[PDB]
Amino acid sequence: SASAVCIPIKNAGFEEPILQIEDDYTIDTPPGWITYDPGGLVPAKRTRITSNNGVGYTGSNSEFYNHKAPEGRNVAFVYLAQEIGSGIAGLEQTLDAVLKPNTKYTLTVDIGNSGGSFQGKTLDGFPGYRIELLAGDTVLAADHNTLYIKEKDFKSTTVTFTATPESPYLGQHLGIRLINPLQGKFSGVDFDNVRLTAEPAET
Amino acid sequence: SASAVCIPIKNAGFEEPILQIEDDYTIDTPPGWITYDPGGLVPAKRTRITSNNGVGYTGSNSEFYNHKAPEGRNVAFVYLAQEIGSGIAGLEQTLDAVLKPNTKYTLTVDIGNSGGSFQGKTLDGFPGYRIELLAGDTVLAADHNTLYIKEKDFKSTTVTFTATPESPYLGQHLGIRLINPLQGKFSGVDFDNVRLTAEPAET
Ligand SMILES: [Ca+2]
Ligand SMILES: [Ca+2]
Ligand SMILES: [Ca+2]
Ligand SMILES: [Ca+2]
Repeated sequence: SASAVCIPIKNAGFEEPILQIEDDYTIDTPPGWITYDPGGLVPAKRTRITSNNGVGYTGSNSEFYNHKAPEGRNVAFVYLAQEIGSGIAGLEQTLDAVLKPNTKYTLTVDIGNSGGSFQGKTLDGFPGYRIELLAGDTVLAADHNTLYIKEKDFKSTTVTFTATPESPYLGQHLGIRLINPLQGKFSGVDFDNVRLTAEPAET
Repeated sequence: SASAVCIPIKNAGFEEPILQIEDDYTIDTPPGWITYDPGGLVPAKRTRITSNNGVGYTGSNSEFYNHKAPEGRNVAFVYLAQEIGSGIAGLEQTLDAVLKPNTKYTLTVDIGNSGGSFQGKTLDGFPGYRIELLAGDTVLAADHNTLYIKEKDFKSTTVTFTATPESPYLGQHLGIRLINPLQGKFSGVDFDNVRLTAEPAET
């Protein structure tokens, strides 16, 4: 951890684009990230009532969380309007760094369970979450909904992965997926503070 | 964890059938479990060199592990002969228990990275592992290859899951999957000591 190094990630805290009004949010894919929608659940033209993703201002007076964003003023969100078990969707980003042998990777991200209500619709419930670390288009490691996150709360999850010399994915581009697996309603989940460190692998 | 109860699992330590010779093994789906092969990588007629699974005696004089099986004398194993990325396969078991609200489930299983060599073929390498907790046919929680297990070693992994009263899977039968995701060679991974506890969810 003392010799840990950070792997560069674009818009890691979803601080772009800048917002100012409490509870304000966009419905466009946050800059630096791309929408992960293998089942085409996110419409070409998005509206506030369709499946969508974006950044949301989360200050100390947020209606959805007891505290402000874990990092900065913004958190990213992924909302799916389809029925439970209809599929999965989220944010994804390919990194410049490649997988190196004898290296332990530590991927940490804060998961938010929005609570309260919006326009008469309750935010009670949670669709779960899944964090993935990739090499190429292969999922090296993932944590699927193991954390318990209370409503209006944010919780840190950690995904580790050690690349050995026998790995077949050495030299492939690293990647990160923030997924909403749609396993419950209200089907919205927030993320923030994406961090990816690398260090010498365990002896 | 003091008021935690265990959920019944058949042949949880793969202690049946009984074996007596060091490193001896079977190639039949361990009793109490069923083979998980959605892509059909396991041929109907199994042989010692085809993709297979079964139980293997792992004592204190094993040629493939530094220590004895984490529990009892046997361990389960899942071998895939196919090339890396051809698919996943493993062991699955539906439990009599059903998902209950306000309950935190703890699924623990020891994962083995067999090492050494046999007939000039190295055991070096690991195909990774995935532990899943289910309700019906839905994966509620899972740990995908986040643990670093040295060769000839066993390491325990934990998958937690909290069911809220808002869960849409309440009353569905619990399930467990031990998966070989074929993300490396030697593509053999062992499992042992499957435990599933239940306790009142945190407040
Ligand atoms: Ca932020
Ligand atoms: Ca919620
Ligand atoms: Ca055993
Ligand atoms: Ca090995």
